Amino acid sequence: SDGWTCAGSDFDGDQVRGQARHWVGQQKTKFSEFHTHNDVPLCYFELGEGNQLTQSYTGFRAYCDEPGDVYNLRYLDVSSRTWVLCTHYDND
Repeated sequence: SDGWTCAGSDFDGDQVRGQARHWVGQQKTKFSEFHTHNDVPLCYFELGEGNQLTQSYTGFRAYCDEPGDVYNLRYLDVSSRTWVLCTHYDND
């Protein structure tokens, strides 16, 4: 499987994608300012810990392309006011 490292926090790939399925299906994602490297628009949702679903800011955001595939994750760096890319990893 796979996941993301956001500053000190680990996000599990399956848990993230489970949250994504919910918000895409409910049609409650938000248009994002970011696009993919291929110029595809992204939408985001607020990323909860584990399987938690929330519409409240958590410090972490997941970004999907239309069909609803998770493209990447970012975390808010409060010092810089920037949404910094989380590091994606794949396990063996």
